[PDB]
Amino acid sequence: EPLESQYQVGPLLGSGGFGSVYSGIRVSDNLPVAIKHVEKDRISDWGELPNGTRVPMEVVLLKKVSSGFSGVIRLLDWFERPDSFVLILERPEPVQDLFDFITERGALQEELARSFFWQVLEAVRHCHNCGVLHRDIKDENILIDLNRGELKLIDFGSGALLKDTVYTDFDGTRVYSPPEWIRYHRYHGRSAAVWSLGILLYDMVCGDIPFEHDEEIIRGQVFFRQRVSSECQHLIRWCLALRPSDRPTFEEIQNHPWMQDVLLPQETAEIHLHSLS
Ligand SMILES: Nc1ncnc2c1ncn2[C@@H]1O[C@H](COP(=O)(O)OP(=O)(O)NP(=O)(O)O)[C@@H](O)[C@H]1O
Ligand SMILES: [Mg+2]
Ligand SMILES: [Mg+2]
Repeated sequence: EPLESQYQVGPLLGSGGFGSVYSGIRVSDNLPVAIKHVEKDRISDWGELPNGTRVPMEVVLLKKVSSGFSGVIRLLDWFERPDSFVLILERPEPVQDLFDFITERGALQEELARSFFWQVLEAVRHCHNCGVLHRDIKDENILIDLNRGELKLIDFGSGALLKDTVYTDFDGTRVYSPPEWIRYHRYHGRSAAVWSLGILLYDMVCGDIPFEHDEEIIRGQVFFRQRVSSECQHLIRWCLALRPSDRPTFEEIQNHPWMQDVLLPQETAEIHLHSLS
């Protein structure tokens, strides 16, 4: 019941920055899990569970997107301690985040970028469908179940309930924030999310982020350091339109020509992951 009597805590999974998520095992079925600890002091937003329970906005969002659609890691359970909250997330194995996968292999082939990007679109679409706005989409925040070839969205620590009115706060990755935020400190969930999706896509086909300085973000000019098809370039410039209203809707993104004939997760794994090449 306590916690330490249920899961067998393992090695720290972090490896790069703050945060404290260890590799756990669930005694009973020895199911692979991830124990993420969050200090109460460093908790900006708090939310009430369906039964009015003071809890971190992260636990609220996770439970709302938790169920079946494997697009996002599911919160299996949580615990509260005097100064922190412990979260038990499902942990795929083998696993590797998009960022390490990109650093290791560099720019991804378009076919593979199509399967991957598609999967996160489905996951983000799932989040909005449950009243959740991630706010921190980036290669670091997505995992790869290497056997199934399925990407899992993680870290809702900057998330927020999805609203149709403006947002005046943003505690996510700067370089992924839209020009609206940088220039006015205000944005709208869905269109900002599309902008981060634009950075991400570029990051997949170019091996790196397109912008680095507020100036570049505000100018919105996109230069390709790698051979990228015209279609993919068009989808990217489109998601990266300065004026929010000009960004494509999630439906337009998935109907976009470059987005057609996406591979299935298993096919993708079988072709781009399974092989030790
Ligand atoms: N379910 C999981 N399965 C496997 N690894 C995980 C899982 N959740 C988190 N990790 C690892 O733990 C790291 C931190 O996860 P994260 O959700 O981002 O917490 P954080 O406290 O917000 N740290 P950070 O965002 O880097 O400042 C990730 O980069 C992953 O390597
Ligand atoms: Mg993170
Ligand atoms: Mg976080």
